[PDB]
Amino acid sequence: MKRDYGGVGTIALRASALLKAMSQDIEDQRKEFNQTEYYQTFTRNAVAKLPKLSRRIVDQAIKEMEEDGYQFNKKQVGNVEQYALTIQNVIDIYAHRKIPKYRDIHKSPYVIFVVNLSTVTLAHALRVHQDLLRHDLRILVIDLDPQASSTMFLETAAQAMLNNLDAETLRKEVIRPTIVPGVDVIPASIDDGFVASQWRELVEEHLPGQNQYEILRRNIIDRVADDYDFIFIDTGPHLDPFLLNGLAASDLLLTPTPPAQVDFHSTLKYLTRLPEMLEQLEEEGVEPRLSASIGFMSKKRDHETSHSLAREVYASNILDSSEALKKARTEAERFTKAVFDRIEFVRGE
Amino acid sequence: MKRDYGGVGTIALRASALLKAMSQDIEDQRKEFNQTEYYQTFTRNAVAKLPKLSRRIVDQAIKEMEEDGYQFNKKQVGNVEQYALTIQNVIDIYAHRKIPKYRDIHKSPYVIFVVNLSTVTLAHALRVHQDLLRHDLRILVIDLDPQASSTMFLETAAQAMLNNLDAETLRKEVIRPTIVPGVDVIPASIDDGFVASQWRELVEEHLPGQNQYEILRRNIIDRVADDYDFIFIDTGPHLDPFLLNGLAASDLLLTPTPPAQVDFHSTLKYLTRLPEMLEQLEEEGVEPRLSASIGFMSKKRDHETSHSLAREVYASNILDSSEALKKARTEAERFTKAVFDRIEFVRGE
Ligand SMILES: [Mg+2]
Ligand SMILES: [Mg+2]
Repeated sequence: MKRDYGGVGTIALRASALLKAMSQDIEDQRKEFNQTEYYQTFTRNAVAKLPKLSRRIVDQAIKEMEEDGYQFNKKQVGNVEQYALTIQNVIDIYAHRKIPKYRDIHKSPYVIFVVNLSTVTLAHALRVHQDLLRHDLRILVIDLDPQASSTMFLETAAQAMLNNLDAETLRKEVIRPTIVPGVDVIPASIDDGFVASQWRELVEEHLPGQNQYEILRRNIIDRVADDYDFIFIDTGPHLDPFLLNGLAASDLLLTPTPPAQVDFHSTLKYLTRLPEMLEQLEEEGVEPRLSASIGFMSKKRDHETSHSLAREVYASNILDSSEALKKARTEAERFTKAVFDRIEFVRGE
Repeated sequence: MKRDYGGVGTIALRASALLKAMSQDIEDQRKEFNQTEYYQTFTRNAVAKLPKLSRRIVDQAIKEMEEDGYQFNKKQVGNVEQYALTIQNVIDIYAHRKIPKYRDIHKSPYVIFVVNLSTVTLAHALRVHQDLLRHDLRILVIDLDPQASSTMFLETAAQAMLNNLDAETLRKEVIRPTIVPGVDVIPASIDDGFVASQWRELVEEHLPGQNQYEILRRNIIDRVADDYDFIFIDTGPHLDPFLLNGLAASDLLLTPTPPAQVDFHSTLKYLTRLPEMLEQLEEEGVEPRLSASIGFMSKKRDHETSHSLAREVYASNILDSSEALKKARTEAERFTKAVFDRIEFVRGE
């Protein structure tokens, strides 16, 4: 309440009022998802081209499945009904053919910490990758950064951590569905800034006797453990309690390294500070779950020079990646399967 | 200390070691300052074209000044020594002509809070603006964000706030000089993240009896008060103690509003949250100094639509701005003098 500071309130009132001007913008979000174009159609020959399958596996499965009930997807082109198999169609075929799902080879939840200085987009990528469907992946993305991941949609992760909810509530009330059926998101908000700020205090008041850095693991990860193969944690750079919760609940650090000689140094400085961050956990008497790290490149002088530099710092934990649709989409795909293979590499080995 | 988490330490050690690969990059910073090109040369006719001056004012001052000692700057082109007046030359002329400096009309330190979601660049702009030299501005930029402003150079602001230093130490040890002689910077670091995190705690231990939100004002602003006309505060979005210190020590909120319909909403959400932030100060028993706000545009569908929207929310506190050198440089200049005029407008009125 004073004069023009009593006017910041004025701009605020008008800002929230124009935020209602937003329904006109929600339809713009679909303009961004229309570019994703994901309702891939699969011709029986393509499916037969997939891993562990063949023109004869597809046909036997299709016939067999068709017979006990199952109804595959079809399109009516011209006057003929061609088969257009969906991701679930292909996924069920692998199940009919009895190929083991990822959840049949690996004990529940592998947690990944993504270094922010894109994530849901990676999660979507891993789920719908041709040579990866056989795994039937279940991925959840936890948003502990007051901004981006919540973009993919039709109670924040911070709130849920404090509300101390049970698996049934998390499953049916907090965890929200993304545009891709296999990937789920627990959203973030600006308002998480206030929680991140008064964390320990709020912890002591609502979660008595619980360690302030085991709360991500305790109240979410562990309660949704049998539900997801991969769990990606998205946080800001700046934050520390929320950033520390991610470092204590994750198994693998995933560090994306920018080509710009400008950003390459930011990342380098960031990475140079993680040890001190782990020590704060150690001081609280909590063991970090970290057991593996991976770093890659993206995106002319800088790029070409940065890639050869990352090898120096990441050593054996470095990867590759990026005319536009044909070429790039492909380059991207190759990256995804690269990331998956590395996780598999560092995991059950 | 465990296994591959005991390997994050490994990457860190190698990262800091490649950060020494940096002297090779410091010379790259000048590649960015060589584009600024600031050692403007002034021909006597140009100077005569400036405000409150004329071919006869310049000549009388030059002659007069030259006579009692003063030595103006000159260049040796071909075989003739033309006059190339510097910013100080023009500044001293106005002083000889007895035109009042900004520090002669306004009581010391007007503090500005810049909303981050560029600052030093604005400070440099205001200082060296042709029609603004007559003011002989003294500007300081406080960095309370773990990143950007420190870019312009040849003890962080966070540390100085805790060290509780006196004006002589701040003047001669913490405040560093920018590339432009009139603008000074108090740098930030990644390490401010740890301080921002354990603020109240650290405050209570090192600054007993001092209010945790009056520390920016108390330990820096007030001790450098007679030294600067404008003081810009640069902070992150995320931070809260450091962000609250800025809101309690500033007179004017300067909000730059992005054209992208994507970012325009981020800003809108941000602005919609300032009131709650002021209340936290109110709760600590501290009165915010905020007394004026200003918002502008920058940078095709979004832009053209956003500008007409900003008028709706900012009302009377909105401004204008942005082939490339001629046209743009000009457009930029016009913006700067626009910003100055608005500050003057909201100030002594
Ligand atoms: Mg423990
Ligand atoms: Mg007070």
